[PDB]
Amino acid sequence: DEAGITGTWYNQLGSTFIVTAGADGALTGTYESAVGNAESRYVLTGRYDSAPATDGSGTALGWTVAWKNNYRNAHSATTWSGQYVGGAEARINTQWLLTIGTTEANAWKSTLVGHDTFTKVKP
Amino acid sequence: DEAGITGTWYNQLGSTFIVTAGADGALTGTYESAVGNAESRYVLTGRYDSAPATDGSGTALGWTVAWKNNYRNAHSATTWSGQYVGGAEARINTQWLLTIGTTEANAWKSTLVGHDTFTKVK
Amino acid sequence: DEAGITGTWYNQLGSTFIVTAGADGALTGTYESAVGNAESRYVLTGRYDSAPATDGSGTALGWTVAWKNNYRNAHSATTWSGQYVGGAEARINTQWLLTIGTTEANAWKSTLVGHDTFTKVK
Amino acid sequence: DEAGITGTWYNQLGSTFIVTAGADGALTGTYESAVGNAESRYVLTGRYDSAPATDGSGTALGWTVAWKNNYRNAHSATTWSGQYVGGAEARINTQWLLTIGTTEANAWKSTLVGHDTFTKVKP
Repeated sequence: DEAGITGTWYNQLGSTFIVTAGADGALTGTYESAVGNAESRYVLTGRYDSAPATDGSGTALGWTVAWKNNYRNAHSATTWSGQYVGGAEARINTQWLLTIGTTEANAWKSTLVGHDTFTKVKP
Repeated sequence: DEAGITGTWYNQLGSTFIVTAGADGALTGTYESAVGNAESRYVLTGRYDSAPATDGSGTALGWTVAWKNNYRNAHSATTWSGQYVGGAEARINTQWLLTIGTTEANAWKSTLVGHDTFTKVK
Repeated sequence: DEAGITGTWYNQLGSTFIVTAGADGALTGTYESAVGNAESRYVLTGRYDSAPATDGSGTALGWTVAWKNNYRNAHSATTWSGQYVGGAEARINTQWLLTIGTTEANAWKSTLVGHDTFTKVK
Repeated sequence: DEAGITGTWYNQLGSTFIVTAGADGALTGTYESAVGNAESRYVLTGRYDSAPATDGSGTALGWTVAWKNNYRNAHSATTWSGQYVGGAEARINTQWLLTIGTTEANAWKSTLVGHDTFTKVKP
């Protein structure tokens, strides 16, 4: 699913995820958030299962964005963990954790959790 | 804190995280898991904030391991999201998500959540 | 929102959530899951914000089911944390944590995470 | 485990959880948070597995606090999901979700995630 995963994806917020899957399990590309303390594109890197099960299971993957580029530094990072489901209406279904750099005193409110669904159609 | 993050880290479960932090915000390295359908080292990649706040805040970072190597394939991937906190007893405090490739029917039970704390001494 | 929350709700999986919101902030009722190791209705209890904000914000709430009843015991419990959003197509949008009783050795794989959206129809 | 769970628990933050485990699987009591937009005690309700496994497994449980009492209203709720481990140093190991009421546009940033360990002794 290297070619299936490679492409331009959008989530339900209208964020843009441009990714290349390599033969070796690498994900590389750019992420542009339509919300939050974010402007323009950010580097992403991650991993996917390059030899997945043949039983109709999805392809396990994940990636990270640290929210620093030449325009903005939000002192935060998001990881997405999910699976690619090919076929009719290909979608990447994810859960994510967004951690913000905090003091020790504030560490209890440092991490947001959510869920993003990506498809190749911009909504 | 490129130097602060670069090196060898251990979690509460006896897993080993070996990481280099690049100047550009890259993380790259290897993870060895002491539990689950894992054996030997796995490639990790991630990102960190290479210019953090200067108010005592931690440094945000994250990484991914897909649980495939030359020996095993667990058809799953973990992401760690967290922050590095420097000082005499340096720590990386994380939460993680572990997704297993599932059918659409079983997707509701595809993702585990937990927390790992990494220190520079076991 | 006592009135808007009280009633029968359905999620995307086919599960049924039957709840009463008290004036005091209580949620009480029964949950019927369409998946997993579950049969018939389970007791649920939770709390909601009985005096929400009036700026168009949702109403925070949460509840717990322990997966024991007179048919099954799956030795597990789920909590849903979310918000009620009123209007034409009312919705309760939630994330959930499902913990299974484990030995200390298996506690890293004790907790699933997911998300459920509940509507008044389906 | 009714006797084991019933009582006062303290987390790493110094918050105080006072709970009664009913014979039927009910949890009722009060929560006082040492952090956040919290003052004094708040009602909690939850459930636990009242017929657990006898293989050395923990006892699954969960509870909810809505952060409104007579004194304050933070327009939020937390749920804790976890398990009770009995013994001389008994523990409740939890993960929690804290949801704040938001507009639909800000719903992506409505939910914090964390972990609390509760013991019988002040930390």
